Amino acid sequence: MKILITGANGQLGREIQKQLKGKNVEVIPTDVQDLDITNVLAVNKFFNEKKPNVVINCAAHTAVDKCEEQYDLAYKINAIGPKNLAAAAYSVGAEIVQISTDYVFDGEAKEPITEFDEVNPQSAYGKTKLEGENFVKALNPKYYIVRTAWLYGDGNNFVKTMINLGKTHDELKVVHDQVGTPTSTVDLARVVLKVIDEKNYGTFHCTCKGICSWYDFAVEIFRLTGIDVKVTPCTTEEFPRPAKRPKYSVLRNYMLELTTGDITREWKESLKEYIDLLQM
Amino acid sequence: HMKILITGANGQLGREIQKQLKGKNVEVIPTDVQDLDITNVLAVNKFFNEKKPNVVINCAAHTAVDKCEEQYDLAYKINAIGPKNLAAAAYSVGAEIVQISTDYVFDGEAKEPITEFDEVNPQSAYGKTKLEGENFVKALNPKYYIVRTAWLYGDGNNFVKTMINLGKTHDELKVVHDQVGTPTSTVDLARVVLKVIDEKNYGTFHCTCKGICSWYDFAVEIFRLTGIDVKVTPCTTEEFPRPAKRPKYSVLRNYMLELTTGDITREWKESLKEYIDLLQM
Amino acid sequence: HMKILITGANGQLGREIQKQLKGKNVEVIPTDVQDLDITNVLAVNKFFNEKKPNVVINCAAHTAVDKCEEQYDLAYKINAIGPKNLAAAAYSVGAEIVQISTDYVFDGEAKEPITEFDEVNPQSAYGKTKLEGENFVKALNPKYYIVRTAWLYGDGNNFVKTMINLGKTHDELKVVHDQVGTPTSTVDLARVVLKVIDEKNYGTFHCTCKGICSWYDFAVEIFRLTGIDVKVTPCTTEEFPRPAKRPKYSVLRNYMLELTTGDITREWKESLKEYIDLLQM
Ligand SMILES: NC(=O)C1=CN([C@@H]2O[C@H](COP(=O)(O)OP(=O)(O)OC[C@H]3O[C@@H](n4cnc5c(N)ncnc54)[C@H](O)[C@@H]3O)[C@@H](O)[C@H]2O)C=CC1
Ligand SMILES: NC(=O)C1=CN([C@@H]2O[C@H](COP(=O)(O)OP(=O)(O)OC[C@H]3O[C@@H](n4cnc5c(N)ncnc54)[C@H](O)[C@@H]3O)[C@@H](O)[C@H]2O)C=CC1
Ligand SMILES: NC(=O)C1=CN([C@@H]2O[C@H](COP(=O)(O)OP(=O)(O)OC[C@H]3O[C@@H](n4cnc5c(N)ncnc54)[C@H](O)[C@@H]3O)[C@@H](O)[C@H]2O)C=CC1
Repeated sequence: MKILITGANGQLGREIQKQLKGKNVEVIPTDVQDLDITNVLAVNKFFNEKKPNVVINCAAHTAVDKCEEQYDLAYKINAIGPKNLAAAAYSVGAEIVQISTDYVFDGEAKEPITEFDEVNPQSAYGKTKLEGENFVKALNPKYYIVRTAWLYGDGNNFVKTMINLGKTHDELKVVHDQVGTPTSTVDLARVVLKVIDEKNYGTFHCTCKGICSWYDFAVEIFRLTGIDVKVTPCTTEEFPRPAKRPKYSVLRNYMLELTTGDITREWKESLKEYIDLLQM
Repeated sequence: HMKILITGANGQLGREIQKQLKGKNVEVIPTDVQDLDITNVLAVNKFFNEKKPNVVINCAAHTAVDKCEEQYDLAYKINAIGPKNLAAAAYSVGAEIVQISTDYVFDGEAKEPITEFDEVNPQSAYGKTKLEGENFVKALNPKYYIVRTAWLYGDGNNFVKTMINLGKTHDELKVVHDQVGTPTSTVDLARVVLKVIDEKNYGTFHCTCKGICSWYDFAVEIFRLTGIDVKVTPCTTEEFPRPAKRPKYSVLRNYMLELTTGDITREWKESLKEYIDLLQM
Repeated sequence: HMKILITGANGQLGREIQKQLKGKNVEVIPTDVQDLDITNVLAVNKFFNEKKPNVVINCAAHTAVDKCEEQYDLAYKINAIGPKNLAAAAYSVGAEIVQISTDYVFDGEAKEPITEFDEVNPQSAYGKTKLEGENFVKALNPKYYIVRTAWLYGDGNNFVKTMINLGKTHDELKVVHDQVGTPTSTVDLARVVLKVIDEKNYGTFHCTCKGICSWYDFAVEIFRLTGIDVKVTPCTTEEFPRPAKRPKYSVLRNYMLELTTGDITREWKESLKEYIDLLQM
């Protein structure tokens, strides 16, 4: 089995490579310098020559505020990229996994969101990622769309940010009026490889179990590291940004629950495992 | 030569399809839950990979409408995940899929016969879960047929048998007159399913019998045809409330059939008479 | 060699595609209704199974916009069922499908150039039936190209020829100035169609010429180019009412071209001048 990973140097790309080490698979990791997924001719040629069995697309323009000003570039990476990969995959009979986002929803939900709830993106990042999902489904029947959120792993992320700020500050203000679930790439990668394995095609939410605010997330980070910093809960209005962020983006892993099982862990368990890895 | 898997094959429609395929040049593989549980992805994949059917017709459903409201997870598993599993597994072996669906995808606020190009707006768990099943089938397999039906009777429990049993044990009955649709025989539905497969006339089709009436009118005609002496009284929906919202108006126009190879269904009274005659053998 | 079936091949675009494919290394099979009626499923299936094209380009449509309002069944057959039939028949033989569509899928209430990611909301029979055609094509064949165009002129009847004739027989004309879009030559549309096929750049594309004007501005430029002495007066839509709702604002941005392999269309006045020059040979 030949697996192409795009955006392979990112957080999730790295964790998938790691979980696939020693398995009976040939992994082809690419990032932008090896394969620019926005270029249709390049993508078609690559797939026709390499003939992967699966493509996992971890490439994205994830700077959320920058997407508002770089709408064209967001569409190219977040939407056209997936379109190109899905079709090129189809031409060689390959499956596609497309990683997506909780920003497809408007944030006005009051309870955990399922895969059957209606999308309504209020941001360029959300809109462009959604159009990426729509292309993937339209162009390749052998699709998996895996939506995630608040993702941390081998790369820049909120955990590393908090740690670095916390070491240089005596107090921090962190939003308490935005809720979701911190997710480790370890859990997301396990799920990605699980549905591939089962051929459990479709759209899946995949965040860790539980719920909290960014404030709660920060407090647990500092509890776990021992860093002495006073965190103060604040509101979204106090520190405004170019992109609209959802008040409530808790995803229910419903499709996993209804099929072969929600194997993700409680968010604090995954986070402890990650902090341990870092302090090593 | 042609190999046809039927899921939910012991149900009303499943039985009628088996019957209409007897003696045809096809290998039929009837399954119900104890042979193939369609909610189980691994079991479904393995079954398709080994049997390699050319067509799957999915007649399995969680049709207890009121019970779906209290069993939402189970309704999703049977009414949506099942179809998903069958559509993908079919796609993996190059098979076509027929997915039977429902008028409950609509909100019941229509004022004239509803076409396949009208907008869906399910107000029930049953309708919502059946709709998501349609969505999956189309997303996962380009060789699809979605056939929506309603008020279905045949070889199984149904309104006709219920009315007959009540009517024999009661001097009068109240039946809703403010809900309208069209009584449909599995005979007509099954002829249509097999017709579109035969033509490779892919897409979404409405398939109810011709004409229009209320459940009250349906009951009155049942008792006229059986000779059962029972006074039926028309009533309203508010008088006898249920857990699931039921459409006021769920008349489906068989527009895609009309626009393509012909609406071969019969007027509802004709199909019903043929059914009652079969019963009183 | 590559085999390209063209349906509606005698129409404006069908003729231009044939012309741009002359001398290329492709076998072109032009058909119009008398050779292949696309609304007939059995005929369409048989044709594809025998000819096995690699690509179908569908240029056939019921484009009489006002007449669609009174011929809704026929519009559905040609504008939706035809594409459905072609998309599925193509799929069965591994063929790609290009489906030509319309700015009438939008409601006309936009205030800036409309992209392929904007929401559809047809207010006419023509628009609604063409939209359903799009939906079928994408559902039934993953190797699809939907190319939306507007205000199209070429080798057939069109606004350019109409204006020229009226202008020769009239001293003044009233032309609507409150409906805006962009005049589009089949030369540019055909180049785009053949470009995306060549690239395997699947998806939905807008393809009108660059720029923006009203029908009034279009007329004024036509008469400037031909030298015809006629006074054109700008008017409103309310002054001269028609059965079909027309969009106030139907400027399509060719955004998918811009974001992918390039918007090769020309400025509308350049395309139009080339066309008028061809006409006055
Ligand atoms: N980061 C988060 O909190 C969330 C992430 N996601 C999604 O999860 C997935 C993984 O995110 P991370 O691993 O954190 O992303 P990351 O930002 O750590 O890495 C993304 C990779 O994509 C690459 N890329 C950019 N343009 C490319 C192109 N033209 N061709 C090929 N590669 C290109 C980047 O160079 C980078 O290596 C993405 O699809 C993202 O949208 C969704 C919701 C939240
Ligand atoms: N009966 C009616 O008035 C209406 C029926 N329909 C649709 O018509 C279709 C056929 O209806 P009927 O033949 O009357 O249904 P039925 O209730 O007579 O039979 C359905 C079958 O589903 C089977 N089933 C349940 N779970 C299963 C599983 N996990 N795996 C395999 N089989 C399973 C049952 O065992 C049963 O044999 C269904 O899709 C239903 O949604 C739609 C609207 C109304
Ligand atoms: N005319 C315009 O301003 C615009 C055109 N379009 C679209 O552009 C495309 C091309 O339009 P034109 O080239 O102007 O069309 P045209 O009207 O010049 O030619 C259309 C063709 O449809 C054929 N046709 C009708 N029924 C058929 C059937 N059953 N089977 C096979 N062929 C059949 C006709 O005989 C004719 O050759 C169409 O898809 C149309 O909807 C969209 C927006 C605007």
